[PDB]
Order: sequence, then structure tokens, then C-alpha cells
Amino acid sequence: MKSIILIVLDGLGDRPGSDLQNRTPLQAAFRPNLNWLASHGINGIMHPISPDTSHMSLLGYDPKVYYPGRGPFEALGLGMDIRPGDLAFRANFATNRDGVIVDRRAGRENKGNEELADAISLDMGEYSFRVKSGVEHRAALVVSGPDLSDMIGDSDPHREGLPPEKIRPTDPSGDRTAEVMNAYLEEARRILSDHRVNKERVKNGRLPGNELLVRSAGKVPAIPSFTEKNRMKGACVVGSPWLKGLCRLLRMDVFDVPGSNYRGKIEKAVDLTSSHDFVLVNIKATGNYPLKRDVIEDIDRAMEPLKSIGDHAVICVTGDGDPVPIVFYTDGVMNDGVHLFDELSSASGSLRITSYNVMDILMQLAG
Repeated sequence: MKSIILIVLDGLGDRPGSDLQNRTPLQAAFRPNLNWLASHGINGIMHPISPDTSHMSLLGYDPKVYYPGRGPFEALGLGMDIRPGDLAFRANFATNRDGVIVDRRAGRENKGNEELADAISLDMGEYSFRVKSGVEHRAALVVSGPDLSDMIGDSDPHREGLPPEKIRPTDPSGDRTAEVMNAYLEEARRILSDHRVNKERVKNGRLPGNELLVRSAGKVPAIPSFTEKNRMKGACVVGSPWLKGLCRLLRMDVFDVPGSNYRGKIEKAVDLTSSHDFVLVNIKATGNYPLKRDVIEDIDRAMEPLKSIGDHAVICVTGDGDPVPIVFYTDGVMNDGVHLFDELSSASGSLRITSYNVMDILMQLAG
């Protein structure tokens, strides 16, 4: 069968703008390449997602079923690893003065937070705890080990003036997890209060991050790898740390092309059709309207090789009010009569689908 290449133009569809003579960036852009694919392809409007959730959907995973939770998402967003069965929380470095949280953010201080995060990444019996630091006070904690439950409360008391809460089970499956968590947050206090980083902050009158407030426990549910789920060997040409993470969660190989450099991404994706069956490419179009038009034109330019590989590949271009244009091109296909790729032209295409349909239509063409 043929290789598949899915290209997601992040941001895309826009609303008609006066500065482009009542046209969206997309309509205004010179895009012969995207237009070529429409002309020689099937076209339509994709409606994403019924009543984060999007790229997963395109990859064949129903979010209502496979979404890991806010917790695990923070972890991913911080270039962390998660596995199914992991417990993950949103976290804050905060200030605990005499058993009261006097600042849920440790004053937004950031300096030394990675070393803090490092110091409290440890093991305790069958459990391991991993923390990485984000912007300002932000962190994520991922816990691994046996029989973890997200039927537990927050440690965060959600306002200043209260002590950190003891984690309570919210239903009977949470009991053991709550014990393991309180034991771990006790250890974290002590390490943090005694850390070199916090002693210098106190000495310099900066707020110490002597406590880790934990919030939004989510257990990563069972997620089939990309191969298991789709019977394909897949890859991601992506830059977003959360997207890199998602792809790692799914055991797709990940490629971070240094760079604009739309070219290299399309060029790398093309080269991967030799090794893999499926390549997701994510492109950021992210400023005013002439500019947005201009980046779309830059993106079209980058897209030239795609005209030549339909003999051995299926190409898909889509974006991510609400609905978005979509094109499928492969060398055998019967154009449905639309000739332009835009929010209006593509609305005359044969396809009226959701992101959930994409993988099916991609497996069908391809053979």
C-alpha cells in the first residue's frame, strides 16, 4: 500500500478581513500548490469533534474514550513522559510559612525551580515520582506504580490562608493512593524547605518554593500504540512539546526539524514515506492579516514536492465558526469539481466529514 501524509495547518481558517478586500488569508494567498492538490483531489469541509481533543481524533483515537486528562496533559506540555496507568497532576511551587500556604505561587519565582523539581523526583517503594518545572510557579507531577487511582482530592487548598490539604480518597478505590501521596508530599516539603535554592531565596527576601501544591489528579487510561490501533508504522514531524509527547505516548517516532523552515518539515516528511506508513506533519501559521496571508504563501511554497509523490503516497491537508477546509490527493483520484483550497471553495467539495473520518478515508485511498 501507499504511504500516507497528514498535514495539519495549525490556526488556518480565519474570518473575512477588510484588509484583504473581504477575504480570509487563505483566499487571499497565492497558493498554486494547495490549489493543485484541490484541483486533482477530493475536497470538503471537516467539522472537528462533537460535544487537546483534535490531533488525537485525526490519529484515530476517540477522545471521549482516550483523553488522558488535564493532569497528564500538563506533563506532556512540559516534554514529560507518561504511560497508561500513570497518575499525573498539575502542580505549583508554593510558600508554606508555619503550616499555612501564604502564596500558592511562591511569588511566581522561577530561578532554581528545575533544581527544585529535580530534588523531588525520587522513589518510595514501588512508586516513583517525577516532577518537571514550567513557566513561573508551574509544574507537573507524574506518578508511576501499581493500582493508582484518580479518585482522590487536591492538596491545593485553592486560596492563600489555608494549610495544604491532606489527600482524601473520593471513593474507595482511592485509599491506598491517598496514603502514598501524603507520604510523598511530606517528603517533598522537607527536601524543599531544606534545599540550597530556598535558603538563598529566604536570605535574599525572595519567596521560597518550600511546598508543592498538587491539583487535578488524572490516571492515564489504556492507550493502544499507533501500530496496535491502526496497523501502521507511524511518525510525527512536530515541534510542540505536547505533540512530541502525544506521539511518544503512542510510540510513533518523533522528528524535530530545526527552524519558518516549512520546507524542511515537508521535505523530511516526504523522506519518511520510505521508512514509515504514516506521517503526521504539524505546521504553525502563528499579527495582522497581510502577514497571515504571507505565511500561508510561504507554506504553499514549501509544499511543492507533494505534487510529485501521489504515485506512492496519499496527501492530506487540513486545518484545526468552527469547520475547516480539507483536501485528499492521491494519484488515482477523481476530482470532485472544486479547484481552489479555501474556506469557501472547499465548501463545494463532496466531503462533509469530521476529524474522526479522516483516518478511514486515508486507509481507503492508499489501498
